Amino acid sequence: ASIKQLTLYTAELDRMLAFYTNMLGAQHVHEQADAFTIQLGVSQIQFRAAADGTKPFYHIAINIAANHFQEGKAWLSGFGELLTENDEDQAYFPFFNAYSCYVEDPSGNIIELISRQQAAPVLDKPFSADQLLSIGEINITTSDVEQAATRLKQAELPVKLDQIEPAGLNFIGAQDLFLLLGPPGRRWLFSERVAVIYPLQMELDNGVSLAITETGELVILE
Ligand SMILES: [Mn+2]
Repeated sequence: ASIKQLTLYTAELDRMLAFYTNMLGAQHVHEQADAFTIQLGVSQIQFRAAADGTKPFYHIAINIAANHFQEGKAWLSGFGELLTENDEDQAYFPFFNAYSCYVEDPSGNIIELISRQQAAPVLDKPFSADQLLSIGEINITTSDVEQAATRLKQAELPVKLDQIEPAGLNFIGAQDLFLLLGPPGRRWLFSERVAVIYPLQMELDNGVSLAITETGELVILE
């Protein structure tokens, strides 16, 4: 499956709108009162105003073509200093056979471009914002990992309950989309920030809709 719509919160609505408009172009953004949406290929993200006293952020990876990694990395570096880990400004993940690069947006969201070497198409054309393919990862940071995994299995997602680690990160998915299911607490790779529970809502290709409440419970909406 793929993510049709992801709803996230932000305490920096105005700066976020300016950042994404400059990055993707007005044609890929739609401003509303107290919220705006951005189009990322077949996926859309709607950023809504956060509650005062909160500064939500998330880890979002965006799929790009198998052959577009260096162009993607160059393009991303135009919007912010590339984040680094172990002093390197990119990573290779053998589990996903993918190359990744990162930048922070105005809210501190960890924005990753992930180029899956065998699980993404080869696009014989120049890379551009119009070549972002879909959302490839989103963190599902929950107060109950076991309960959450059990419910995602119903949402029809591939889940091997016997391998679910309640105190760690769990890669739930296949092909080009993986939900990063885990508890709050640990520092995210490439970031100074640690995983913390913030609300979000997600609508999948299969008509399944879910939400993470402000206390971290994963709930199937439809
Ligand atoms: Mn990632």
